[PDB]
Amino acid sequence: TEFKAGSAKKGATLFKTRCLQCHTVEKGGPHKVGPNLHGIFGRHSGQAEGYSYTDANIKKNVLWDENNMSEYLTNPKKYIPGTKMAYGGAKKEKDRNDLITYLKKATE
Amino acid sequence: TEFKAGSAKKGATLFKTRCLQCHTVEKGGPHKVGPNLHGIFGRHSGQAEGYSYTDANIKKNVLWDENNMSEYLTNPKKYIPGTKMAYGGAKKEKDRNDLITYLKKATE
Ligand code: HEC
Ligand code: HEC
Repeated sequence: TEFKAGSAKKGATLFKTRCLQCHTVEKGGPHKVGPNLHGIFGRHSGQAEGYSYTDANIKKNVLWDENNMSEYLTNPKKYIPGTKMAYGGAKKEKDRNDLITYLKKATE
Repeated sequence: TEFKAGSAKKGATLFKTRCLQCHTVEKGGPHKVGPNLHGIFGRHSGQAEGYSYTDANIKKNVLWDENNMSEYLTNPKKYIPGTKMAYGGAKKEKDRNDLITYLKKATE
């Protein structure tokens, strides 16, 4: 792609420290500040049911792939301006790889 | 995305007339001139097992999404130069939509 696989273990601790505060990755896990992410890849932005998204996320109609996900994670707000996800971004490529490796695997 | 849904019925006849000659979309369908495509989306180019791909397809490490698929279908050779898929391309956006709608659905 324009993405390479990292440590899913490493990625798993990146999440707790960075995503957990607003997210769940488990099938049957609840939405929180952020929506649960089970089954995110191959699915389009704004479709989890029971979640209240911004007009922003919906309209982007992002199709979430490992690659798409990397750019978003760099600067969500730049990528989807008007998004209410308050995360600054994963400046570091190695960080993101790890993370998407993590997601890739547990959102399944 | 940068892709919109079309007629899966229409798409199904585009395939027979344009893809069929070298492909199968069914789980348990055989590779032919081209590889069977069951489960193509979310999977990377060159991974069907038992298929002999060019050095080209492999190296691109394309992650196949509805979107990726559109660009490829326009001009495979431009997109993955050195690819041995002998198809000229689907110049027409509406044609491709239909097709990916079709694939989207039956490669599942
Ligand atoms: C709260 C402080 C958050 C943190 C930390 C992270 N995210 Fe988030 N995320 C949050 C919100 C409020 C939303 C909804 C956006 C909207 O505008 O409605 C999101 C959304 C996402 C998405 C898109 C959801 C979809 O389209 O289904 C993804 C892929 C996502 N969040 C992932 C994610 C990761 C991996 C995080 C840690 C790096 C992360 N977010 C942090 C809120 C919060
Ligand atoms: C024979 C004349 C073909 C026709 C008509 C179409 N395709 Fe094809 N396809 C063909 C070959 C020989 C290959 C392998 C490429 C290589 O370099 O090894 C392919 C490959 C594809 C792929 C990529 C396969 C993968 O990475 O798993 C896709 C997505 C694909 N073909 C789709 C496709 C469609 C939808 C077609 C009709 C428009 C089509 N191809 C025509 C051979 C032939």
